[PDB]
Amino acid sequence: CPLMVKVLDAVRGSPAINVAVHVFRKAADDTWEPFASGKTSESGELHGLTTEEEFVEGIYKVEIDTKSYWKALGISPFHEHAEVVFTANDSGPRRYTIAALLSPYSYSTTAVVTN
Amino acid sequence: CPLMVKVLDAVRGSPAINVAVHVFRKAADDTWEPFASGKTSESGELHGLTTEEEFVEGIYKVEIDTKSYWKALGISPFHEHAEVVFTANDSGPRRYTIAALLSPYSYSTTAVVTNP
Amino acid sequence: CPLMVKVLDAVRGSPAINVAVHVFRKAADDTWEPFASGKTSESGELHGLTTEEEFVEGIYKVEIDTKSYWKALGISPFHEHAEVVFTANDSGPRRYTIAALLSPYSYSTTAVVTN
Amino acid sequence: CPLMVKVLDAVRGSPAINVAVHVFRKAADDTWEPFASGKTSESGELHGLTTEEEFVEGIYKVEIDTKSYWKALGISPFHEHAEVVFTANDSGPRRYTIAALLSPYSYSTTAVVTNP
Repeated sequence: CPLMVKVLDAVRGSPAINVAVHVFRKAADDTWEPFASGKTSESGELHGLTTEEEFVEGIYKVEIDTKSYWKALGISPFHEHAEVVFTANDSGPRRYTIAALLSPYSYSTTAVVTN
Repeated sequence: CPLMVKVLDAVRGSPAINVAVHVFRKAADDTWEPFASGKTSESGELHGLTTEEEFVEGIYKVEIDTKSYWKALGISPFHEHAEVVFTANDSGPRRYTIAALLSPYSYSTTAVVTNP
Repeated sequence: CPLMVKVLDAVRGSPAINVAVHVFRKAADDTWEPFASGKTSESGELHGLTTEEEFVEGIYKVEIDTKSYWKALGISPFHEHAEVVFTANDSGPRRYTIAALLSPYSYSTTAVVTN
Repeated sequence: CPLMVKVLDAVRGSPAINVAVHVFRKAADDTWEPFASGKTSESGELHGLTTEEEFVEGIYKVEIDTKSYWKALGISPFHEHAEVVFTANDSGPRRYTIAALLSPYSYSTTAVVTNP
């Protein structure tokens, strides 16, 4: 589990369930190439995105499809998606958790990088 | 200018208007003494809380009444009020802006501190 | 586990470890009375604060001693503590997690209330 | 006035000054076309990005170069840049303020949208 994503809903105070998440890796020609994807669980978590073998150093983008989440709940959103762009560095610790807290016109994100 | 409060609404994408804000100062007997209060303008801002002379050093609590705000908007909130507790002016006068961003089950607050 | 607290550090991207947390309940004379307390674990979590028996409806305050956390790391903080004040309502779901994300001059908090 | 960006620093309690901001607009071929760019002032604000005439409807991305900011300050950051993607002006012109609050391993962004 080198990479995990956790998504929370600030309107209802709950995990954000069945949210699509796409991860991309920056290629040498500076295009974004698909890397991993999935949908959040009942707990707002998405596990099993990648393996240690596949998750090499580089620049990654995590796109969380927030507009589809809100629209389906009957709530008008502002963003198309939430995006988190970061460099994976082997020097530091080994497990990355990208967390996002969603509101219709705002979001917060953090990374927790542990060993 | 010594103390400003600015409140935004993350559900509607707007200033949070007519929000009640109370400021307290910790007294020597460790109780919270009322200091100043006001309600936010149409821009989500509250100025005129205090003057430099009245705003002495100590421990201040800024209580923003988020629950009344969300109830007026027709939305069920979790928190009773967002609170921000800080020591002010302990190395001389500063200008403080306390900003809050509100959602029904969450808030985010920051401070900008400047030296006149 | 009706009440859990989780604290994260936005400067280092890590759990906030050994942070003191005090919980109070509003008494009938509108004073705050001590209810529970503890220190966050290596994972930034504080479990076992209360039992279902003790955690009745009412107004609660969670005080997280952030100033002591930062000062010990050699980083100058703004707040005395982070405070979260909320009503526990039996109507809604049964487990409350209060999460806080700390920075030296800012913090974010959310509640996740699940069944 | 149609597009403003405002950036704050949660480590120092200050505006984030001289932060580079790039705006892109999604083209018909689904690539991101440069639209406007600037750097934040001493108040953490960036105005003058566009005019009402130039700011047509579509999908915009506001990329705030947080990594250069933290590196200048001497602090190790996680993110490459904070990104905010949104559809603008699809029901006529609006005024958008995009605010971001930065920490080394986290950021929080909101929007205030007003109808002139």
